[PDB]
Amino acid sequence: VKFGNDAGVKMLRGVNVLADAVKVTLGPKGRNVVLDKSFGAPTITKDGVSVAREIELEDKFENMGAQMVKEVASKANDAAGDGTTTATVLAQAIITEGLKAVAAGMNPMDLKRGIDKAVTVAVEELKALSVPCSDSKAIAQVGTISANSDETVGKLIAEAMDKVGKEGVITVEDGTGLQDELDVVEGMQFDRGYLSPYFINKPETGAVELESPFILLADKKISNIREMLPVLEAVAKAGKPLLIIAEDVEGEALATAVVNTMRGIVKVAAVKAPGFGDRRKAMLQDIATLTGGTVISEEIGMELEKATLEDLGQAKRVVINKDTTTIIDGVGEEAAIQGRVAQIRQQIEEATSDYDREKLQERVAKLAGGVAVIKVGAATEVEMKEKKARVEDALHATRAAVEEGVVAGGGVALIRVASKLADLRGQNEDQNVGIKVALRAMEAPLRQIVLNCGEEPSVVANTVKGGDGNYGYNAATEEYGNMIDMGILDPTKVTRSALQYAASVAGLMITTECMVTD
Amino acid sequence: VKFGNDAGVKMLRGVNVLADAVKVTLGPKGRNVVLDKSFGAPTITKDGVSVAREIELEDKFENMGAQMVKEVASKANDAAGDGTTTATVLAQAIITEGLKAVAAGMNPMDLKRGIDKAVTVAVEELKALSVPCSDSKAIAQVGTISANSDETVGKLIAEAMDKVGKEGVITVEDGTGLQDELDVVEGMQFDRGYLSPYFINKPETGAVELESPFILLADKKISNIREMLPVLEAVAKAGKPLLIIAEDVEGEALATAVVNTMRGIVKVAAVKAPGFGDRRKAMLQDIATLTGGTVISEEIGMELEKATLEDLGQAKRVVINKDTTTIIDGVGEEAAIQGRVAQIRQQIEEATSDYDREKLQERVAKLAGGVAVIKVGAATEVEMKEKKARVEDALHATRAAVEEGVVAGGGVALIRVASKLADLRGQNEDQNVGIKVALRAMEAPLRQIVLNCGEEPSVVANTVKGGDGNYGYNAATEEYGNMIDMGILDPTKVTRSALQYAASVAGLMITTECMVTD
Amino acid sequence: VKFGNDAGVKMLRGVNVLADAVKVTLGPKGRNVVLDKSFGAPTITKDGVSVAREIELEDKFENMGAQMVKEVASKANDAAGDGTTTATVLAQAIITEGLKAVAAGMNPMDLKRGIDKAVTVAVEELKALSVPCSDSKAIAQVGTISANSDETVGKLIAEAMDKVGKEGVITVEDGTGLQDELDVVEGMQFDRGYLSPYFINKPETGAVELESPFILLADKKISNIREMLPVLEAVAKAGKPLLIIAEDVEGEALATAVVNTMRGIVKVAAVKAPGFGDRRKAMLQDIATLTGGTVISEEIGMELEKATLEDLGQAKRVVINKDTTTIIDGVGEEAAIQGRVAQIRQQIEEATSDYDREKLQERVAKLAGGVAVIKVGAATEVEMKEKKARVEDALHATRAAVEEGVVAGGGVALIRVASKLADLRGQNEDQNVGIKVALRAMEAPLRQIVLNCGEEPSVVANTVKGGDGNYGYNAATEEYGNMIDMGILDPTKVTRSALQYAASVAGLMITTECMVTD
Amino acid sequence: VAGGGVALIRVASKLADLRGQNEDQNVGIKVALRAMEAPLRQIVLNCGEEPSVVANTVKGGDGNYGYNAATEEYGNMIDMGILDPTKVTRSALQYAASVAGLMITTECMVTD
Repeated sequence: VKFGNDAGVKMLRGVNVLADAVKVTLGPKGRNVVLDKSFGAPTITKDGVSVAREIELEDKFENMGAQMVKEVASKANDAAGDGTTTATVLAQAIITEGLKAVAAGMNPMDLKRGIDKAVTVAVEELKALSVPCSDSKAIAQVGTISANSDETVGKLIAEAMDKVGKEGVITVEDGTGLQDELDVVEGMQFDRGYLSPYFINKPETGAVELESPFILLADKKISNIREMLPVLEAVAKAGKPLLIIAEDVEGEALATAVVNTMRGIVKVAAVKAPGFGDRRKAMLQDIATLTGGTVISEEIGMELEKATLEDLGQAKRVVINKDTTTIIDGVGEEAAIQGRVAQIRQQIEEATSDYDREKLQERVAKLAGGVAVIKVGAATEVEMKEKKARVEDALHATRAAVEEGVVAGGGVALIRVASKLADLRGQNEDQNVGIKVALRAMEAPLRQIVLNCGEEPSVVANTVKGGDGNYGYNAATEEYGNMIDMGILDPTKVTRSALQYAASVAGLMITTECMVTD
Repeated sequence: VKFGNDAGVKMLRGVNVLADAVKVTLGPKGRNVVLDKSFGAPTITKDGVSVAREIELEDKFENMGAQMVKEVASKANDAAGDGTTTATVLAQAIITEGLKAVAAGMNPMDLKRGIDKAVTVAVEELKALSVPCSDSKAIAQVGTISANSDETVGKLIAEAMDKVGKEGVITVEDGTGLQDELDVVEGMQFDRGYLSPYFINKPETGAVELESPFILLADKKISNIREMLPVLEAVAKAGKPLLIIAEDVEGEALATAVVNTMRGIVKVAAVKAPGFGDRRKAMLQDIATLTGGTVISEEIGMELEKATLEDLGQAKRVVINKDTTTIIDGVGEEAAIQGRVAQIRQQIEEATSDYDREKLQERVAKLAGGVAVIKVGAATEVEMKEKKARVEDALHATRAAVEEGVVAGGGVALIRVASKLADLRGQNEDQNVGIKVALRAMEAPLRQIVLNCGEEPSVVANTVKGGDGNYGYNAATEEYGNMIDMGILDPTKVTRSALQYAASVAGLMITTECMVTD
Repeated sequence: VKFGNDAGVKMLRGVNVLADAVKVTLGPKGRNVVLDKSFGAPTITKDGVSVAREIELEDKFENMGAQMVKEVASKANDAAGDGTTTATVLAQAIITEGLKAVAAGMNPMDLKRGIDKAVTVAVEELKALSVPCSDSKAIAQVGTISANSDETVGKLIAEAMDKVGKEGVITVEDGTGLQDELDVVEGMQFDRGYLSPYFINKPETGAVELESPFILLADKKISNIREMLPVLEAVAKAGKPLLIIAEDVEGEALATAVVNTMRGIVKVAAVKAPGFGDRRKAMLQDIATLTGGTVISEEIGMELEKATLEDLGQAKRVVINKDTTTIIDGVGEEAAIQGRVAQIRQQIEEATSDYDREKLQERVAKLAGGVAVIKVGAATEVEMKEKKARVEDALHATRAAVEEGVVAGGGVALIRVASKLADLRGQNEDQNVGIKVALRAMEAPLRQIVLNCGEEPSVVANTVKGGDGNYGYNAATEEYGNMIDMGILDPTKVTRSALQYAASVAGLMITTECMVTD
Repeated sequence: VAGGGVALIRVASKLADLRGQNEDQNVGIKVALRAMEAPLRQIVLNCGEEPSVVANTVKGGDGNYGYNAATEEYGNMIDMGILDPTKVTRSALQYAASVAGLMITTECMVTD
């Protein structure tokens, strides 16, 4: 049990540890981090996440103060695809200068209230700075860059995206031959994480990517185983796977056982049904009709469961993880799966009025949309593997950018908008000195970036600062040019959910008064 | 968690340990190292690798800083056949004087950038200094020397190499009688390492050299166981082984268981299939036709696986290890194995155009090439064993030299080319003081070598330095003559992959900023 | 040698000691302080100065940080008559909350700049709140109260003050009989302190109050021784014373020687002559003509020286001290001393123009004004001594009040004006948070006062705060009435030089960066 | 010469491409140049503004143009009356490098 500042000196002591190590890889002249390992031969890396994943301090209080910056900043990548490292640098910036005021007496509730305001505005701003991304050429412009400028890749993402829309379930399946294959195949995909972390097939990633399973549906949930057982046985026979997808399976027994148981055997895956009430039920008979169903076992009354057985559904692959779950290849006689969509289509006709067409339009899109599977290609498995990596990566980036657009990268957007908010106020004083915290906070990424470069950070941040638009310092060549034009960018989503999470934790920490540990 | 220089004083403290002990055996007046052992009676050795294999320090940070120089410098021998010790001396040289600048403020990214440039050039240079090695007399000149000048041995390597080409799968099988036997026999050989380290039959080496096995193939992967178982048963019956050779077998269951388971018983091996897609598939039915196959089981649708058973393939011996895997004696009715090659031969005819003839020329070479087995000979098993050792050794050297040639040994090439680069520059200053690091770095091996001799190292390195060509100081007699003419040399590959790996680790270490350990 | 905050935690640690002990006597329910002494039997006191005089801490840095608040707050009483304790409470308030900002990053120069502004205004304010004090009844109203409401005393101060003006040299000579005597006698008085602290006859015071001396003057011064021686021787013768009054004798030788030487023886014174150039010279021949002079030997040319022676001047008494020196009874044949004034009077006539009449009007006022000696009276020497004490005291108070008037006491003026400055700003932000410091600083005396009472300080300071005029909380009876009407007051000079010195030290401390000690 | 610590950072920019007998000597030359930027960077630091931005600005603008820290404005330092004799700026640089010479080439220290 520790109170007030004495709690704060601990959260900070360990925040700087977490932040100082991961921020070290930030920038095009990012540095290496040597991470020892259980079975000899340290991994010399440069990936922000990986480094933080390995950060637990000896002190309880500091471990607490750091494990917080780690679960929230985690939610950055998780939703945007990127942002963990940046979220750790920004969380570090707000907490540091934010806690310093707290100690001078400023109302923590007010410091946070202002710290929260400059954000709602900043977001409004970087959204104004964004350059949309609709056209095939757009998706392509952004695709290539993320592929480190592999002209090919953009071209794939534009086809995938075209074959089944900008907001579709595109997949990155590894290769079989040289060429490079692409094909729109039967599938579903939804927001339901694996019931256990360990489910990782294995892967881890973080995905239970199972090959040829049996999806069981049951309404518910589942738881245980026995019853359932048977379934397983169946698955065983062979186929183986096994797959359990039922109501909160739971576981007790179954888951746890389954887871543990587982380892061995078977594978397984589961997973759970999506939504609830009649919703999760129908979607289960949908997923059912998709994967072969029969089953709904559971359913319721009717129932169935165982018774129816055995029955079930099959599917070629599933790729679960916390947050999502992708049914890659249905087996339901297409036509059958067709009559489902059409049935709903008609239902809409008899869907009276008020909103139920939303779900009746949203739930047909999954059946009547399918997956769009990409089969990367090359010559050597070696050469084949890096491309897969590259693609899988870039596809994520494009889905991000497609939504909220693309802001000036290199850490320019944040220091571009936080200058437009130079004369922003709140309910009172403490709140303005809170607002002023978050602005100087947003200058954190660049100053780091340029620091890894070796040039002095107050001169670039000073220059980049006073020159409206996406004008910035391309640290990759160390030249002050139009950042978007020089192709040095990143989606708006990531720069947003970077700033959004940085100030979330930081809010919770400044207004914390007591810490209980063993 | 340690940062900056405080991380550097640790990596260095333990690099010097690793380097100082192994570099002690360097030179024709190399010294002994007494290595204690688990079950009494210390091994008094003089082999660079063996000594380093036994180097782990009490301090975590230093252990990290040393285990790095050990996994990369490992890749020297691994690819070139030699270079570990030299890579440890050179890695020590670059890291030492490279880190010293870092501390004076020089941009690490730039120190490394220059440190990387003087290399791309040096390689261009020692490749110009090389004396090719095609003719039987050549292979012989180099063969003998590596056999410590056993006129016989060269003569074997030239026959082996002639019987099935300079780039063929030659083998060093132990003897049966006095004479000395040689015979081109049915076989394959490829770049696929054993799925587990422990696979070492046982051886170780580091090779699972199995006698009379059954190779199972399967597409795938595988894973577981149961379914497967048966196968184983067968193987047982016886044969035984058992042998599993399938897609990433894974483982859961198967592987682981197977591985553990284984031881016891048976053996097984595995091991895994080579390449991917239709590639790994065909090669599996090839290897199949080679070893008897039938199998592809797995395959786817167809497937087978277982148924166828049981079926399988047989083979007299396999000699797996990380990186490679040698099928020494097929059993497929030769003629059958013949119709395979011819089939592919014809396929090429219907192979449209664009590159697929490459693999269709590369994949026939393995079937239609066979192994070339050498049966060393002598009188006493004692006398018989040393020759085997000697040969097995020299055959490696010749395969090396055959490719990139043979540069002046005795540590002359490196100090011969790094003098031609006396007026080499980069993007900026820090980069030149980085370039100057790598040049004085390349004078490391000799200065050591001569030091073990007992004469002063600044006088020989000064002399050898200012006298173009392969002129050097033959430390074996301590006379300054034409090093290539005095027969004191080593392949270009090894001197290259010695310098290439020395600066790889050293790059990663200078630009490292944080170290995380328990 | 200590830097920054580490210097600040020390100045503060010892400021709180000094302040916390003396502020303990503040209020009509002030507490006792037990001060041990060299020769047994601790003095149980309640006088702010006396307590502080005995405050030196074990730590050098803190002793420094406290000895500062002691020499400046000393200048309060010294010029106003009162203010040391208040100056210590206020200096404590500004330094405490002033240093806290410094640590949060606020510009110290700016914190002080605002901290200095709210003062220039406050003074403007409490000067508006003052009720003048001219009439005999006024001087009387204020005289009595300071005599703890001894109706007699006021009546004396009004006579003294009338006999030779509000700004005259009144003296508090001890008694001879019962009655009570008063008489305007030959004298001078001026701003020249004793050349050595030790000069203290024884016373111490701190006054060398000599009985029947010889004042020597020589130009112147013185130285040585020788030459011267013678013267011585013368013275021786016786016257023785022996008395030396020459140019910086121374011483070588013378012174030383013377011273040483012374012781033983014678016485011586011285003491020294006043002013300079022809000024100090003339005044010496004046003082000369006053005390008998003859001498100026021384013167121248012329021258013278021685031458012238043997000759000299005589005088009944002198009362020297740092800052002043009072010639109580001349001996120059009055008429002689008359012809001096008249001579100057005429000189003015031939005094051309431009300012020299100022001194010619100011220097005749001392000769042609004389002293106004008060001979306190009673029955028992005991009863006689306390009155002397009481008078000597009250006479000081009246001379204070006569000048800048009388503000609402009880700590109301400060919290009355610092509320009128609720919407006062400066060059920037840091300066306003500096201004806000000094305002909440001015609420320090009362909150203490009421605290000694035992009632809660945020409720009275809250009430007294929101009710314009001299309305306050008469803590002597704990009732909220018109403070001036309830007779609970104190001169404007003291409340001013309390606030003026509190922020002087506090300015110097906030902008201090280094402390050097042994 | 231009005061405010401008002269030193004004001339040490004109010597940006100055060399000697060898390398070590240039990295010695480069020491003394970045050395001459010491007074200002301090001065501005006491002010509270960032020292790499003013030294960067004052640096790239020929003449007695500088940053009058007394009002924090970048104007002609001699014209703004913020100066100091050449003798002092000279014997400041002359003595700074005298001791510094003696210390760098010192190898042993004997004391009680």
